[PDB]
Formats: sequence, C-alpha cells, structure tokens
Amino acid sequence: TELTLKPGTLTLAQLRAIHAAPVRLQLDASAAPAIDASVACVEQIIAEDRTAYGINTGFGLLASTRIASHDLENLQRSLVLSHAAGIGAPLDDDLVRLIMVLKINSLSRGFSGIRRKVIDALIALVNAEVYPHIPLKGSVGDLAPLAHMSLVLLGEGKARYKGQWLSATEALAVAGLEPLTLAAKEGLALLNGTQASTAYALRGLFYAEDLYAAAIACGGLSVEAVLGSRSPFDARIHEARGQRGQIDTAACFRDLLGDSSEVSLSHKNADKVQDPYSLRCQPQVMGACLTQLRQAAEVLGIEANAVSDNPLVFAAEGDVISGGNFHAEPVAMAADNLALAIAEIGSLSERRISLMMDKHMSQLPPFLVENGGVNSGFMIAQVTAAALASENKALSHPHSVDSLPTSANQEDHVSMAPAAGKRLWEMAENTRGVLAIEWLGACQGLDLRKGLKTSAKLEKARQALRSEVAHYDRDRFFAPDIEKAVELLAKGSLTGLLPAGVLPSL
Amino acid sequence: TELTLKPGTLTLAQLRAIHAAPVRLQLDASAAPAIDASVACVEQIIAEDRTAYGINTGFGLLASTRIASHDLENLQRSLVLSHAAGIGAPLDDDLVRLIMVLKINSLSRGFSGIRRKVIDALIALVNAEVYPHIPLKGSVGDLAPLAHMSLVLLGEGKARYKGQWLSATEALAVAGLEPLTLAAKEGLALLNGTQASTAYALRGLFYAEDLYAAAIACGGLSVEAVLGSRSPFDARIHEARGQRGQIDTAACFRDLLGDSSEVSLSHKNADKVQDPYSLRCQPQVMGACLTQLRQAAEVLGIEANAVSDNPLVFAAEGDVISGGNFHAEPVAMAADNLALAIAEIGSLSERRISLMMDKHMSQLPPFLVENGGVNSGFMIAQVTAAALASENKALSHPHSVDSLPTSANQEDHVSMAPAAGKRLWEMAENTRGVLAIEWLGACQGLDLRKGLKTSAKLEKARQALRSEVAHYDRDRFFAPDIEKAVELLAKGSLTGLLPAGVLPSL
Amino acid sequence: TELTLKPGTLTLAQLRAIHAAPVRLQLDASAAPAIDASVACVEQIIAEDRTAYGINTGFGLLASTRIASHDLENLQRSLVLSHAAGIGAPLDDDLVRLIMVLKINSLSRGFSGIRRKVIDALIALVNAEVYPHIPLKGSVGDLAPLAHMSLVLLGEGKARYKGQWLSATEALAVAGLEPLTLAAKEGLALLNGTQASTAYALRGLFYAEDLYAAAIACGGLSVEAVLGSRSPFDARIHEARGQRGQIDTAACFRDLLGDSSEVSLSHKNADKVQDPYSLRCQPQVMGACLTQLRQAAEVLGIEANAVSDNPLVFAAEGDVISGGNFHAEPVAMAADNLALAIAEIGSLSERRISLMMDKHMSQLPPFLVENGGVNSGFMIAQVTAAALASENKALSHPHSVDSLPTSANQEDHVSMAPAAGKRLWEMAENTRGVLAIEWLGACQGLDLRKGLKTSAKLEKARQALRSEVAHYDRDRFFAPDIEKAVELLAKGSLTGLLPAGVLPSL
Amino acid sequence: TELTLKPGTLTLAQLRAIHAAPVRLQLDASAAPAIDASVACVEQIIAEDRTAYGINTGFGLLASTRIASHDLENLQRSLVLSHAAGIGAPLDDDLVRLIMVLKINSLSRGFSGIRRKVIDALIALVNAEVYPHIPLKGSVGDLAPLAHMSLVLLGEGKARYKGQWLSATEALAVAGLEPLTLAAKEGLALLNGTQASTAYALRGLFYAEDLYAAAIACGGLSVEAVLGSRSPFDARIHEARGQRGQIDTAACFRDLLGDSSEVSLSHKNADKVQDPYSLRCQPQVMGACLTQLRQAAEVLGIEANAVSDNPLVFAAEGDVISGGNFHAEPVAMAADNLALAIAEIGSLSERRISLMMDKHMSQLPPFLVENGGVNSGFMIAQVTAAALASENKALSHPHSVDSLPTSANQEDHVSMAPAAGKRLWEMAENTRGVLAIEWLGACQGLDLRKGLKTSAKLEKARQALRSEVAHYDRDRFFAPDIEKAVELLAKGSLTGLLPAGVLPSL
Repeated sequence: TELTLKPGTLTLAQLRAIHAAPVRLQLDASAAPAIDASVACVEQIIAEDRTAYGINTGFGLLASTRIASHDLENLQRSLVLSHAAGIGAPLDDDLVRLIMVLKINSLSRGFSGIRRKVIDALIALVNAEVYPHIPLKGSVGDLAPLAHMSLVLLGEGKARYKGQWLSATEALAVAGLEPLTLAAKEGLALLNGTQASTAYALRGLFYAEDLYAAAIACGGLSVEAVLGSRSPFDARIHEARGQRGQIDTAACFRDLLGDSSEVSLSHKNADKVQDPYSLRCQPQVMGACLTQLRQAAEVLGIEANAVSDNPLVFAAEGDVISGGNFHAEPVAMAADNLALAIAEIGSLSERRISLMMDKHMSQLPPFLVENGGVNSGFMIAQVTAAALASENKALSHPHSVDSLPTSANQEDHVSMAPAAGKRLWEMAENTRGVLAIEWLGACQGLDLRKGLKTSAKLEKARQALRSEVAHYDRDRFFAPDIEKAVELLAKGSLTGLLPAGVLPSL
Repeated sequence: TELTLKPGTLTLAQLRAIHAAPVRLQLDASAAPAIDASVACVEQIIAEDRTAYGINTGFGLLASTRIASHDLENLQRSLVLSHAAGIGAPLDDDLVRLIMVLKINSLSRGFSGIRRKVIDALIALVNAEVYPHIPLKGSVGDLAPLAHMSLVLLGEGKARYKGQWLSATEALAVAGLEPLTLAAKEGLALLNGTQASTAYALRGLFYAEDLYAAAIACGGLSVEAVLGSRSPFDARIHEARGQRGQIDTAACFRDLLGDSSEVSLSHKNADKVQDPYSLRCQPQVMGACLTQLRQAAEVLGIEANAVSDNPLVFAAEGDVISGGNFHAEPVAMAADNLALAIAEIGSLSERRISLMMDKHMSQLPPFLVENGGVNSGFMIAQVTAAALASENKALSHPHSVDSLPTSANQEDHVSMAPAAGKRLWEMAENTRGVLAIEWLGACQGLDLRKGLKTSAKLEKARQALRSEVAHYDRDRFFAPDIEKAVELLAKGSLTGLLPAGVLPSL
Repeated sequence: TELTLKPGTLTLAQLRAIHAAPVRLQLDASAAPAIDASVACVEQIIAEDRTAYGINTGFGLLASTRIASHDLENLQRSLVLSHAAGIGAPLDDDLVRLIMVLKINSLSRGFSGIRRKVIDALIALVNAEVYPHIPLKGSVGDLAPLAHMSLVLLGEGKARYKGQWLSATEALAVAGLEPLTLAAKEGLALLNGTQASTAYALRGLFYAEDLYAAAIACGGLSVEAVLGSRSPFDARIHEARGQRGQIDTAACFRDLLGDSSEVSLSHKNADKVQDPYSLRCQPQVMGACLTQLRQAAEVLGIEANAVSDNPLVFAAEGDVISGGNFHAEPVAMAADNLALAIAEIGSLSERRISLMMDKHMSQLPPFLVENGGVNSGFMIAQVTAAALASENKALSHPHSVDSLPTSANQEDHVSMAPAAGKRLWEMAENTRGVLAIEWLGACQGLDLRKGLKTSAKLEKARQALRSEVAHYDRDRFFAPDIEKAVELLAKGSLTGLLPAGVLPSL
Repeated sequence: TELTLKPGTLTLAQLRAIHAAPVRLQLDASAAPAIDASVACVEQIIAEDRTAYGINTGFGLLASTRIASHDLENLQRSLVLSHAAGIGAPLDDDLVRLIMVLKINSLSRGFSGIRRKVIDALIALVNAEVYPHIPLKGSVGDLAPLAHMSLVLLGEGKARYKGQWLSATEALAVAGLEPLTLAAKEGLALLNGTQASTAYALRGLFYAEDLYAAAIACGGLSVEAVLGSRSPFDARIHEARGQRGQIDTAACFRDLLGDSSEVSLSHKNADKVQDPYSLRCQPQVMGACLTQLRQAAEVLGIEANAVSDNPLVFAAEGDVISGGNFHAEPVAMAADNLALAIAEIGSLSERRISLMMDKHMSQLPPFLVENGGVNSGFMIAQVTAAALASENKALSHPHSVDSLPTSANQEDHVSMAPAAGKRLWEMAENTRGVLAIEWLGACQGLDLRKGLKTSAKLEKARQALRSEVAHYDRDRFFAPDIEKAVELLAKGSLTGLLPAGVLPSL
C-alpha cells in the first residue's frame, strides 16, 4: 500500500492493510503546519528562558528546574536508553510496522513538539522495511517497547531487515539515515503513548474479525451437513429482537446459505425436529459477538488516531499542558471485550462439532466415518476442539481490572492494556483450531450426503478445503489435516465469502 | 409514574423510573391491533386443523403431533408448574416489577400470540403493587423465574403485597383478578424470553451509572483536598485523544470543579509537582468506564424492548417461525462489560483514598487526623476500601464465556446472562463502599484546610455528608460513619450534581 | 459441648462442633503459667522503663517513643474504636462464636502478653451466648472484624443475645461482666490475628466436607438409577494409581453400594455398555476433591491453633519480637484450594443429572417422568443445576493472588484471605442445590424400577428424601421439592452414611 | 543419568534429573514377572475365545463384540493414527523425554498387558536420544500427545535427533529398531494415560521450586539492601504459628542471612522503624507458597508412578477391569495449586522491588541511581516487573473447574489438566523476570553501601550476577542486563544456595 497520510484519519481498513503487508508512506502537505508550529512553540519557550515541565525541565528534584541545554540533549538519550527495559520474545515485523505507523500518525497531528525530521526518520524506516527490535513484555499501558523502537533512531539497539538482525547503524544506512540526536520534548514524545497497546489490541480485532467471517461459513456448512433449517435466519425474527449485531449476522447467514440448496431440498421440509441452539441461535450468539467486536473497534479506531503522548503542546494558544492521555484504560477494556467475542465464537463452533459427532442429532454416521466400530473417525479431533475451546475460558479473565502502583506511588494506576491485547492472539489460535475442525467435519459430513451440493458460496468453502485435505475414507494420521485447515483459515481463505461492510475493517 | 405504553418504545430513563418506584400503566390504543392479530393467527391455525410447533403441538415425541384441545389447555398449566423450578432468595419487589413490565412490553408488541386479557392481567398486578415471588437462581438465559411469575396468574405460587406474602388467590383478588386458564402458545409466550436476564443487567447498569456520578463528585473533592490541578481536565487534551467517553467525563469534571476555587487559588499555581495518575488520569479511566457502560446500555435498552419468546407469530404473512431470540448472549456480554466499569471506578477511587492517606503525597496529616501517633484516623477505613476493591477483581471474571448443554443436548449452548447480571449488584456494593470512604476522606481533608471552600457543586457534596457525619476530630468508632455515607450514596445524594445527558438513563 | 481448653490443641472435630452449636468452655489449669508469664514480661518492661515497639510505644512518629501511662491506656481504646471500620452484613452467631473461640485459643497459648482476665471475659461472652456484632467485610487478612468483636469488651458496639441486639453494656451484664479497660499490648493482641480469615475458611471446609459426603450417597444412587457398574470402584484399580484421596473415596463408594443390590442383580452383568465418566471416574474426580480438602484442612487446623498476633512475647528469654504472623496468606490459599473442590463436586453431580435426563444413556424415560410429551418432568430442574454449577467457575477465581498496598506502603502485601473464604459459602450453596437435584432425580429414577431396592445405606438416603418429597407422578410445582431437598442436605441428612475417619473433621 | 528402573519407584529428584538432561535406562529384572504375566493373561483370554472389553473387542456397536485377529492388529494401528489429532507447537525434547519415561514407568508396573518388547522399544528411543514429535495442544486430560509419541513405534510421524527432524523409519534405525506391529490392548495401553498432563505439571513444579530457591536469595539481598531486620526470621515466631512451610522457609532465610553481616552491623540496631510486609512477612507468604508446592508435588510424584491406562489387567486374579484412572483431575488441581505459588512468589518480589525504588522506604537514592534528576535508573525496570507480576493474576484462573462433554456424552467429564500445567510455564517466565529485576536492584543497592558485605551465601549471589552485569553507574541500555539476569536464573545460578531437603525434588 502507498499512503499519503493525513494524520489522524487512518481507517480500520487501512490499519488492517498496514498490519497485513509492507507500506510506503509520506505525510500529506497539510500535516506540516501543525507539526512545525508545535516545534516552534517549544523553541520559543527555550528562547524566552521560560520553564515548562516535560519541555526543558528535569524530572524529580528538577521537575520545575530549567536545566541547561547540554544536559537537555543528553537527557533525551538517557531517557531512551534507560526506558528500553522490556523483556520477552521479539515482536514480528508486521506488528513492529503497525506500531511505527501508529506513532508516526499520532506525532504527525502536531500536538507533540517533535521535529518533522524525526517523524520522517521513522517514515524512512517503514519505507525501507527496517523494523526495530521490540520485545513483547514490559509495558503496563508503552514506555519500554516505544523506547526499544526509538533506540534505532539514536544508532542503538538492533533492527530486522529481510528477516535478519542488523546493528542499528547498518539498519539506519539501509534506510538512508544516520543516527539522530534528540531535542527538548522529543524523548517523551517518542516514549509516551499507547501505540504498542493499541497495536496489540488491533491485531486481536483483526483476528476476531477473520474468525467471525470463517465461523459464518463453517456454521452454514454445519447447518447443511446435519439437515438443519433456514427458518432461524428469517429476517423478521431478528428485526423483532432489534439487536443490530444479530440482524447483520442473520443477513450474512442468508447470503451464504440462500433460500434453499440441493441438500436442503433433497430433505424437503426436513425441519419436522427443531434444531439445536448451536445452529438455531447462531444469529443471537454470533450477533452478540459482532456487537462486541464493533464496540472494541470503535474505541481502537479512535485510539489509532489519538494524540497519546504528554505533555501536549497547543501552539495556537501558546500553552503546554500535562494530562494523562498515555493511560491506555480504554484499550485494555476494548481488548477484554474482544476476548468475550473470540471465546464465544469458539464455544459455539465446538458445540456444532459435538452435534456433528452425535449420531442421534446429526443424521450422519457416528464420528463422521464409515465402518465405525473399527474406525474412530473424527472422535479425537473433537476432543482437540474441546481442549482449545476450554482454554479460552480462563484466558478470558480480564486484565483491565488489575493495576500495581509503580514509581513511588506517582504512577499509581495503570491499564494493563498490553497484556489484555496480547492474550487475544492465543485465544484466536484456539478458536481458529476449533473452526478448522468444524470446517473439516462439515465438509466430511456433506460428502456423506452423496453427490449433493450446498449453496454457491458454501461450495466454494468445500472446494477450498478439498484442494488440500481429502475426504476421510478410513482412519489415517489425523493431525496433518487439522494443520492444513488451520493454515487455510490463517491465510484468509474464507474471509472473502462474507458480504462487505459488515465487519469494522472489512 | 403513570405510563400509557407504546410497546417497544421504553427508554432507559423510563426503565430507571420503573426500577426505582411503583408504576401505573395501561397499553396505548395503538397496541391492540398487533396483539389481537397474532391471537387471531393462532386461532386460525387451530380452526383450520393445521399443525404448528409451539402452537398446538406437544414437545418431544409429539413435537409435530397436533394434540387435542383438552390436552392443550392442560399442557399450558403443566409447563408453568414444572418450569417453576428456581431456587434461592426471593427477588425484591422493585426487580419483580421491572421483570413484569419488561414482559408486558415484549408481549404487547404483538408477535407472541397471547391474548390481550392475559397481558392486562399482568398489568393489573403491576398497578395493584402485587409482586409474584420469583427466586433469584436457576435461569441460564429465563424459563424458571418467568414460570414463577406466571404461577400467580393461574392462582398458584405466592405474591407480595405491602411487604407481606399472600396466597396467589388473595393476591389476584387484591388486583381485581381471578385465576386464569391459558390457551395455545401462552405458556411459551410467558416462559420463554430474556426479561429476567435483562432486568438483572439493567439493575447493574443503573448502579454503575449511580456510581459513575458519585465518583465524579468524590474525585473532584479528592483533587481539591490534596491541592491537585485542574489542567488535566482541559478540553483540548481530551479532544486531541478523541475518545468520547473521556471527552464527556472531562466536561463533567470541569462543570463540577469550575476554573478555580478558594482552595485552589489559596495554593495558587500549586501545580509545581505533577499529580498522580489517580487524579490526572481520571478523564481517561473514568471515560473508558463511561464508554463501557454506554456500550452495555445500548444493548440492554434494545433488549428491554425486544420480542424474545418463541415461536414468533407473523400475522401479516400468516407464518409461525421458530428461532432463537430467547438466547440472552448479548445481555450476558453487556453485564460482563459493566463489571469492568464497576471494578475500575472502584479501583481508581481506592487509589485516591490511598493518596490522601500518604503524607508525602497528600499535603495533609498522615491518615487525615490531627495528633497522629496517638490517633489512627482513617488508617483502617483505607484497608476496608482495599478489601472491597480487591473483591471486584475476581468478581469481574466473565460468565458469558461459560455454557453447559441442558436437555439431551438440544439446549446445547446457553448464555449464563442471569449470573452475569446478578454479580454486578455485589460489585456495586463494593464500589459504593469504596466511594463512601473516599467521600469521607476528602471532606475530612478539605476540613483540615481551615475555612476554605471548594466549588459550588463540591460544597453541596460536603454539606450533604456533613449533615450526617461530623469532622473526625479524634479517634472514635469508625464504622457508623461509613454506613451513613454508603446509605447517602445508595439514596442518590450525589447523582443530581452531574450534568444531565451524560449517562444513558439520566 | 463442654470444653476444658488446652490452648493450641483444638481438633477439626472440635472446631466443627463449635461452629455447629453453642459451647461452654474454661481454660485448663495448664494454660495459666504461660498466659501470666507473658503479662509479667510486659509488666517488667514497663516497670524497668524500657521501650518496646507494640508494648509501650506509640505508632509512627512515636514508634520507638516510650509514651506515658495515661496515653497508653487511652491508646488501647483509640485503637479498638478507630479499627472497627468494617462494613456489610452482620455475621451470624455461629461464626461469631467460632471467631471468639479461635481468639481465646490463640491468646491462651501465652505469647501475647494479654491479661488472663481479658481472655476470661471473652470466655464469659461465649458461655453466656452473647455474640458481638461483626460486619462481614473490611479485612484484607483481621483488624476490623476483631476490633468490632472487641468493642463489646469496652462497653461499645452491640451484641446479639437470643436473636436480639443488645447494647454492649446490657450484653456484658448478661454475661456477668462490666466494661473493661485495656492495658499495654492488649489492643494489638485482640486486633492483630487471623481468626476471622480462619473462621471463614473453616466454614468453607465444613461445607465442602458435608457436600463431599452427600455426593458419595447421591452418586451411588445415580449409579443404581441408570444401571451402572460397581467394577469402577474395585480397590485394585485405585491401589494401582496410588492416589490416597481416590483410594479412600472408592472405599466409601464400596461401603455405600456393597458388592451388589436387588437393582444391580435384577439387571445382572448389566455392564455390556461402559459407564460414562461422571459415574466411572467418580473415584478419580471425587478423590482429587478429597485430597484438596485435606490439603486445606491441614493448613486450617494448624491456623486455628496459631499464635497470630504481633509483637510476640517470649517470656522464657525476656524478648519481644515483631514479625508477621498476622499475614493470612496460607489461609487465603487454603480457601482458594477449597473452591476447586466445591466446584468440581458440583460439576460432576451436574453431569450425573444430565445423564439421568438423557434417554439414550439412562435406560429411564426422558426427563424421569411418565407421559413425556405432555409432561416436562425434571427438564427445568436440570437447567437449575446447570446454572448453579456454572456460577462456580467464575467464583473459583483465586483471591490469594491479589493484593493492594495499604498505609503509605508499609502494609505493602496482604492476603485477601477473608474474601477467599467467604466466597466458599455461596459456592457451597450452589453445589448443595446441584446435589439436591441429583438426589431428587436418582430417587425418582429408582422409583421407576418398580419395587426394586438399592443397598442398605442408599435405601436410607431414599427414605430420608421420601419422608418430605413424593414421587413425581405428573407435572406439579417443582421448586418446593428442591427447597426441601436442599434443607435436608443443609441439616446433614446424608452425612452419617459416610464411613468415619475419611473427612478431616468427621 | 544411568537408571536401572524399578517401576513405580521414581522419586521427584529422579524426575527432575530426567527433565533436565538425557538418560540411559533399562528395566530392573524384578519388573519382568508382572509385565509378562499381564501379557499372558491377555493371551489366555484370546486363546480361550473369551471376550473382554478393551482387549479383543471393537468399540461402539462392537464393544462386547469379539472381533477377529486380523481386524484386531489393524485396529491398534487405526487407533494410533486417528488419535494423533493434536495441534500446536512441538514440545521440546526434554519434555518429550519425560513423557516417554513416565509412560515406560507406568506400563512397566505390569497392569497394562503390553509386551515387554514394546516397552523396550520406548526405552531404546530414550537411550538413543530420539524424541518423537508431540504437539502441545489437544488433550483434555492424554490420547492425542501419546498417540503422536506412539506413531514413531509404528514407523509413522517424525522424531528429533540431534536437533533435526527425521522420518520415523530413520529415527527408529538410529535407535536400532524397525517398525513394530501392535497386539491386543497395546493401542489403549499406549494412548490412555496421564503422562503428558503429569509431565506438563512436573515442569511447572520444577520451575516453581527453582523460583522459590531464587526468591529466598533475592529477598535476603533486598532485606540487606534496605537495612532490614533479621528479627522477623526468628525461629520462635514461626514455631508459635506452627505452619511447616513457614518454619522451613524462615530456617532457609536464617541460613542464607546468618545472625548478622557487615552491612547489618554497620547500621546496628537499625531496626528503630518496622520493616514493610514484603520483607517481614516473607516467611508467612513464601511459607504458604512452599506448602502449596509441596501439596502439588505429593500428588504429582504419585501420579508419575501411577498405572493410568485402561482397562487394567489383574493377572493374579485373572480379571480385566474397566475403570477411570486416565482421568487427570488430581493433576489439574495440582497444577492450579502451583499457579497460586508461582503468582505469589512473583507478587512479593515485585513489592520488594517497589520498596527498593522508594526513597522514603529504601534508605537508598531514588530509583537506585546516583544523579537522579538526570538519570532514571531502575524506574522502568520496576514497571517491567509490575507488568510481569500482573499478568500472573489472570493466568492463575483455574482450568480444573472447566469441562466439556466429548463423544456423544460418554466422555462427559474431563480434567483440563494439560492446559492447567502448560500455563505454569509462562507464569514461571513472568516470576523469573520479576526475580531477575529484584536481583539486579538489590545488588545495585548493596553496591551503594560502599564497600560493605552481606553474608557468605548472599555475597555468592552478588558475585554470580556481577560476573555478567556491571554496577549501574549512569543511564545505559537497560534490557540486556535483565536478559542476562534471567538467563542466570534459568540456569539455576542461585538454586545451590538453598539448604538441601527443603524443596520436594531438591
């Protein structure tokens, strides 16, 4: 993607694209005025020998002590070095890229007092596909990960280029840069903010959306496999409840299923025995999940565009004000909200798998295999789905309700947004595995309705899976089939079946 | 309140009023057409000897077995009796009233096929202030509590009138009624639905709103008590982040605090040392809480108006359709969302109490008492606040992520909405106790700034507390002071200070 | 019970008896030496004008400031008054009695420096059945509840006698007492300690034990009702695993079931189809629960006898030492351990109920009723059991992992033991309701095996229930049957069937 | 380690050694009788044309259908292939080795009916250091991971040798083996069992023990750094409480600290101001943790030796019995117990870090650095410790309280032991990072007490860290210091300071 960025206007679709693939960006000309004007306000404070906390002061004893020039340049470097105190595995380059772009976006709104040259150095790194090392853990909601990113600007730390670690000076040279020296306010502008928290949660959102889309297709396949009814999806039921998420979800099921299929007609008014809730309550459960993800997306899409550093520079009035926008509470809650959605998408899918395995409910052979007292079929795949779904219950415990006071009680309440967002990634792996197993089971069950077809889009879902995984004719090593179905889901194989304009970023 | 109900149009303010106090209601004339038309559709199915699941069938063996008249009347009674299988403490009358009104509202939209006479019998009970016994527990999201309510219509169960338990026949007579006999579809119309789940969560919402309002006033008092700054509330900071909850929250703080007060001016540019986050990040944390409660309120206000029984009768087309609107998933998630807000309101307040107790941070005597090596002052009240805030972490664990399959796997996924909503009530007691202690502490600390006043609305908060609880001059039995402050908060003493149009139902 | 107490030697059976019913106690003569000797050590410090923290110092500025006599008497009173800062519902008298006896026991070990006269005043209150008001909440693990108890000794607060609240002076007079004045160290000896935390957790233990016992009988009934096998209980299986809890649990099942019964013989080698895990894995699951409760009981039985105040007086060496025995961490963990046991007893029972409702698994009519397309039978009782079991998952979240720093970070890590123990009470109500429903279902199912009997002890369980609740012949109001079964379980109706010497306190 | 295994007698020290490093094992001669005798019992059933579930039956339709020879060999292979349905990252070789040895141990007790040749093939793989691929996820407590392990015996799947993946036939050849054909009962003997669950939890135990040991040394360093007292560790305090974990923990602190040190003497009766609980309540909190880990270790050490497959063969009586020993409930609870210990070790350490950063409490410069309004020192390392400690609260939510019914409700209650154990690994990473930061901080703080030494063993802890990480003289890139301290802890640098015979496996 090639982006001429109007700061503060990134959409969720643009954020998904940044998360998914490399970007080339530059600032729109309209960004220059406010960026340069907050720098000029900082420069005027210094030229006028005024003292402003977080501009030309120290910290602590010196918090309203105007320290001298000399000390102030070095102070920026000391802040980045000492604050780069994170730990844990390195983030992958896609996430590092997203964090860098979010930081560029926020700074480029012109309230932070950082030189346009420093912003353009971050842009050069993005454009060169040079990604600073950022460790996963340490932020309480994002001094440490943002300090690690910023090290490379100073010629410290390391960065990844074409999958290999480079020294910061080699990495800068790849991007056409040499090490920079920071000025007043720039250490705080780079280190204070919510961009790591927000990126972690946005990744969770995009995963939740991918899983929602796949679950509409998988659930439609499972309805067909067990001769379920389309009547639960009737628009009038959903209008009468009035829940938007459910209305839009039922509309997606109707789009994928259509009014009837060869399978449904071949079993006619089938419906003589009411469907289980894991089928018939899909609009209600998946709709609640959709509302939850939309809740979270609204908060996260704002936060991606937020001015989140401190103190803020209001050049139009000539004011520098210390507030609290670095506190990532809304991000932490958005991530905890997303956990409910990822968990319940998986729970409902796991119950549909269980239904398909139950001969009294599925109208299929037990465990979806012919010769069933000699073959186990899908029996243990169903157990794997149970294990994955169960893990998500404990993982749903909220992080936004915890806090510890850091630094002699001044940092006396924090968000825990990073932990909240990061756990969504593993929840999403769990739900993706459940859905992969459901996909496998429903395609197997439809195969056993010999020669019959489902709807146009659900046949595309069958064809996608059968390109890699064969019908289960007799017991064979099961796990490679699950692995392949998971990889197809992770690559977005089913996402394009969902109607446009339903999910926040799609 | 006197209400001429247009079904499906209840507002959150009206729901708060129903929850708070008795009501007298009647249906608007415009409700009659659809109510009577879905009854006529049911009557036409029976007159035409057609068979329709959930109208004139049995269940199970007989699910598409048109059973005879005789059996069908008795079947309604057998359903109510057998389904009234709840357990636990009786609900209070305010909550029973809310459940009854929600059921009236939903049925009166005309999609359920229940006689207007049966709806008007529920209305007569409400109007007579006769409240069926409903036990707290048993629903998985609301057959059992709604069956208990419905017993009284049949002359079974018991009901409360002027605080005393009456037999159902005495209770009906108070309301001008005699026992009714139910018709086709009416047992399911009464028992299926989400009204208990929704009422439990609405009570949680109203509590969360009450606590939000009180926390703006308490936090403003604490800012003043410790000589905190107003600069964190500056509108430009909040506009620059762009989070609506935070913008509106900072506007509330500015309204209550004003630009300056005698206390703030008497300590002038005070601000020489940055405020702790529990003060300066109030817009960010309380704003995240406000967004969360607004999230939940949107879902709950829709659900209060929802058609939530099954099967639904679409008289305009002549269709009866079985779906899943009884599944309370969105309510369960809304309640889990509210838990985050109630917990974090309390956590932030508890940190402000801790700040006030800390002589290095408060600019007040340790533990808010004079003669402090002989007097303990607020030391153990602060511990009580810690205990209450801590309990809310475990209580925040979500219920919406659990389910058990009931009835031979047909009821194979449920919401757990009742448990999700009910736990909010105790969370709210915990946060109310924390805020009561904060109120006490900040008024004590302001008293120690001898003769100085805070802003107009915050002085009203001081006066409200000091009408019941004196300045703490020397150690005395502490707990009665906490009890009185809690009761004042529970009665809404501080709610009217908040600007109108901020909280969903206010 | 009449007890001549050798301090520090209370057994779990004695603690159960104290919890269950009134007591009359006196100290054994052998207690006097150490009690009076630690008082004499305190008196010698004061006579020698020495200074000892927590004996004759203030707190804070004065922590190693020997304050004068005068101030020291008043200081004790100020501590009790200011520390009585709890909130919430009053504890019931049984729990208050247990707390008082635990405090008597701990102080009477002679390490606390409190006059024997003050200990004997607490004993007089117990013996007179006069129970101070103690509010439920406020301790973080037990200054506030122990301060509330202690108020009555000073003629403050209130106390319950024959179910009515009395002023402290009337309450003291009932016990033959007049208000006391405390001496050096006595305020801390009364207020510091773990007795409320320990009592809350002991109540949880006793409930868990009661539920374990009832669950062996209910599970044996359910095995019989569905024609399950006795082979899973064979001692050789359990010896081969080697887990003690499971060995002892299987021995209990064999004792209650016997080698065969009329029902089992009438269905002979029945066993042709393997039993579900909720039957066949009872030794494994219930055994894990038994080990967990034994874990907790070992810790709690020690803590009931612990010296838990501070500073401690070692009269034999002449030393007063400040440590940390008031920290209730081990109690908090014991309570969290008990939560796992209470939850899993309930989960396994709920699955046995579900099995009995499933015609494909139970060999009984669906929902345990004859005429089943017209009668719903136990269908909604099973839903109530699901709701109760589900609630226990969230309630199992541990409290021992939380802490907040109280009082300017000196009280910088606390246990949250009170919250951990108290939540067990509601978990136990939930599991008791599940077991009540299982009891009802299995007796109903056995009735449907017309004229057949189970084993001697399981017939006693049937007779106990059928004395209050009839066979379910046709749909009727269900809930009163659940209520009666719960009350029978709460009264210990099934406990006496379990072999002696299995459960810690039984 | 070279082991002549007496089955069923492995100690926790031996299990630690197996987990830590390669092993060479053979069975003791005394193992042969029972192994061969249960095979002969299986052979006698087949020779006698008897039918025995799980020996010579099918499953399902055929569960008491004696299927023919032919089908029975192939049935073993079909079970392994179809059951190898796990997903997720491959286990590391140390854990695979532990699982293999636990399976060898359990089978070699002679109750499973599997040929000694098959056991010796697993032994050959261990001895050759050839480790089957086992994916992390899928078991609900261990068909799938044990099926994956077993694939390699049949010449399927893959195995790791010298860090590289080999085909199963190459891997077998490395071990001197060719593919095997399984006999009656052998597929179930290999696949049923608790060895993966038990290995996952044992790894958690060993980590918890390593962290306990490191935390005694780190906490002793922190006591010294802030001039804390040794009086809290006095044996008489701990004897008077009577909790064993606390007694043994205080004895460990006394051993490492000694009666006095140069630092403690140089500050003399220092003690004039009481230490915070994070120091003075170390015996109480760490002792509760020790009891918890000992609880868990007792259960896990039994389970490592358990006969956990099914059905079991009792050759002495000639009986084959189906029970439930594959249900890993006790392991799941042991793992949840360990979570409390790992969490609270980390919480207490994080509070000691916070104490060291607080100039009002530490008697050290703020943030442990000289020149502190220009240098940030340990400020953000402390934030990293807060983040890690906080994550452990949510991760402590129990898995043993969840279950889903798998396979048409026969598998109707499961343990979730694998998830319970696996999450301990990440909890341990979190607590290890906290302790690494504490180690760094306390060594820095002691350095600032110029030229003074602590005790003999605590100086060894200082020397170990200072071999890799220098004194923090001025701000520098912080994170590499944390990384090095974590690696030293992970390698057991501090474990050998703890007295022997305290921790279960040490």
